[PDB]
Amino acid sequence: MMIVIKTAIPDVLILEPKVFGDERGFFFESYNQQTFEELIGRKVTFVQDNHSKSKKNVLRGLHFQRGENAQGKLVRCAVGEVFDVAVDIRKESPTFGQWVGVNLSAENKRQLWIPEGFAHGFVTLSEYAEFLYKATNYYSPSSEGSILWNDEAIGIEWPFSQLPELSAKDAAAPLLDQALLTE
Amino acid sequence: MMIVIKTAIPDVLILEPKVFGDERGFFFESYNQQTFEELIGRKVTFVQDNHSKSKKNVLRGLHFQRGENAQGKLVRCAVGEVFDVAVDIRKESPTFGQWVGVNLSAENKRQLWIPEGFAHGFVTLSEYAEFLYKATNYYSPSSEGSILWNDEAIGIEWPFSQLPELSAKDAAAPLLDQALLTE
Repeated sequence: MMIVIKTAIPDVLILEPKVFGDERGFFFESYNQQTFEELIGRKVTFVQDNHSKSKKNVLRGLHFQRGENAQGKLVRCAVGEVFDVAVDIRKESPTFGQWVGVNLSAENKRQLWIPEGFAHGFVTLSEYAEFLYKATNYYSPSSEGSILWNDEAIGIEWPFSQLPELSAKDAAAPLLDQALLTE
Repeated sequence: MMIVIKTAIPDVLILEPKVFGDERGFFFESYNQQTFEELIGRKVTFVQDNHSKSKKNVLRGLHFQRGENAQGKLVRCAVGEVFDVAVDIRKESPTFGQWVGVNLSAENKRQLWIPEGFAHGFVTLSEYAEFLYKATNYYSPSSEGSILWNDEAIGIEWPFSQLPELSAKDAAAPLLDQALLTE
């Protein structure tokens, strides 16, 4: 079964499959369309599944897509562990600029549902981590959007002390205010 | 580029996604609705994702669902390696009783598309293997059917050298001529 836990930000949900641990190994339903729509309360279609691998300390993110390319993301960690983050970037939201951080691992099986209107990011905590994520809309480069990981306005408390290994693109990400200029 | 390979049985396809990166840092699209639909030529919706873990030699299978609960399955291996099998069980099909076997591993990133009308099964080749599934219809206990792994009429050539480990339920599966292929 799956336990659904709300986070400090209402629309962001943690899903936790409680799994067997049998003799052959285990087996669980990681996603179920009818169930998920009933949980969220509205129709939701995932059109794209992605799978990525990263080394310890690689931080990916604070990504989002604008307007009609806005993507809802249901993510989890197939291998290792990451510290996942969701930032509410809806200017009209009571929780705008607020963030939620959750540890997702192959062991705990947690998932994080991040609706459209949020930016996402995560850091690899284990030697390597394999991240899976489903999206409500296709990734389209022309729509990309990013926010610097250590932006003070948001003030995420990242579990690490070292500087994260960032991609050239994420290291050059603008601060919250700039980032949302035309949004 | 992304490669789609046809097997000896027409409707069964092997998919090998476009991977960006190394053995130590990558990213790929494991499913894309519009692309898949164009490939298959008809509309297809996956309503359920499954995730399993199995020890070496655990063989799961020769499962299918009857009539309206018939499922199409897109499967891949996120961890380790398995030998995956699809058996055509459409009584009116020119390839009825025929099978296709493909090695799917975390490394090769191959996926097998198994349409409605086929039974499915696989054996774990690595110490452990984590298998991921996407189905076009929900599991249905009433509609489920199974076929014994070593059924002679089908005659699958299982790669393993050792006896497989089966769940009580699969060890008790009937032989093809006894399977309830239709509702």
